Amino acid sequence: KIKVIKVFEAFAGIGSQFKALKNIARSKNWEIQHSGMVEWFVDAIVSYVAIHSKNFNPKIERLDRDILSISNDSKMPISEYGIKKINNTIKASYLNYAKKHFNNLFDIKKVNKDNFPKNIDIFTYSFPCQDLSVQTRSGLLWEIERILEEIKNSFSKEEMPKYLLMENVKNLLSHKNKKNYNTWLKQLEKFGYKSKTYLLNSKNFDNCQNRERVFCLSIRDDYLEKTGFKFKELEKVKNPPKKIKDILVDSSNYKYLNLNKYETTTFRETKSNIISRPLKNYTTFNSENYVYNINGIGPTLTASGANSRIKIETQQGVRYLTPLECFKYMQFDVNDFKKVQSTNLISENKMIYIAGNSIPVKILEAIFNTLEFVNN
DNA sequence: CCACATGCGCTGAA
DNA sequence: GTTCAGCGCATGTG
Ligand SMILES: C[S@@+](CC[C@H](N)C(=O)[O-])C[C@H]1O[C@@H](n2cnc3c(N)ncnc32)[C@H](O)[C@@H]1O
Ligand code: NA
Repeated sequence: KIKVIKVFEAFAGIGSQFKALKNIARSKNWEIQHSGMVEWFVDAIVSYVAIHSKNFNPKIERLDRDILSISNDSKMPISEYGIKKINNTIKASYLNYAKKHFNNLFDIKKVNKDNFPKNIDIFTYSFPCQDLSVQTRSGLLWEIERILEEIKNSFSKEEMPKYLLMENVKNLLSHKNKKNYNTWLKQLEKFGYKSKTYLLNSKNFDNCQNRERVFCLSIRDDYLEKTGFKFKELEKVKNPPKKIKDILVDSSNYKYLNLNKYETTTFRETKSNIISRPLKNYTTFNSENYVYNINGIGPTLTASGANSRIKIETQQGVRYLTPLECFKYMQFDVNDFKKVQSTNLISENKMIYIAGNSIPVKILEAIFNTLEFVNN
């Protein structure tokens, strides 16, 4: 009766998709398997392996000779020199493990019908809004489209991914992007998929974070007919509220910010349940100038900048949300954070960067809970 | 025009 | 090349 769910995570990061599936697997009678993944960012790969591996023992290794397209900052490729610096280190063993055990193909431009796994149950992905335009698609989405085009011609219909799931930022549905987004949906139709777009806020899925994200869930149209799957109305879901205080970790050795030079005001709560107050003459950057009340929800955690530096008011003073608390804020577990910390390879700021790039795990749990698979 | 809200950001000096 | 402190406006609603 157990159903093996083969998942392929494009732009996998630390694997919020895989985590959500593992979290619900027992309740669905599923066994989750790594079909493959695509992630080039060294710190994300290391962290993914730390979080998701079982019985991996890191050791000094030569980097596999075809691991050539990777990135230390997530944006730009590492040089020949930088590859040399990873070669013959413990870090190399993480990258080798991701390749061998998780079938990480690293770079989407290197994925094609000759290495894209057949019979995928769930394919996850994303793309920046620029990719909708010429510079017709471009960039990462063009590669995803190329891959779907390629496998459409070489695979049987039944070998194509059963479900696709895109995550993206809210601005995907802006005036400038919405029509071109709709043409991507038309293209998915041409590839044989029926889709539904959801705009979901983490705060409605048992989280203390305001975070609005766009999801496009697609089902292969013959599999829709076979299963009798119907899309659920997830935008109407409103679970009980959670407050920032519910995730905070007690410590006697936090660093508190000296805000004595800055004038401030009372807290005010907005319609989004964010409770905040401004610091006057602090910076000229509006999003940096707020302190958040722990009895409401907080702002969207970003990878960098002002919203990666979330100031909260506590009895003990004003401080930033810690890297551990940021993992919790994205609905990863304390043990996931400890595994990443224990690598001794990822800085505190890099741990927040990877958390800020992820997806709140319980949103994905709710989406994946709606999927239907046949007993055959 | 206004008030208000809100952000998986970006980058150049060291 | 890295790192992060310093820095503002795009894109809305009402
Ligand atoms: C917003 S994040 C995704 C985080 C992920 N959803 C998670 O569960 O943590 C986007 C990711 O795409 C990755 N990426 C960017 N360009 C890539 C490429 N050419 N190949 C593979 N991954 C890429 C980045 O390194 C980054 O980790
Ligand atoms: Na080396």
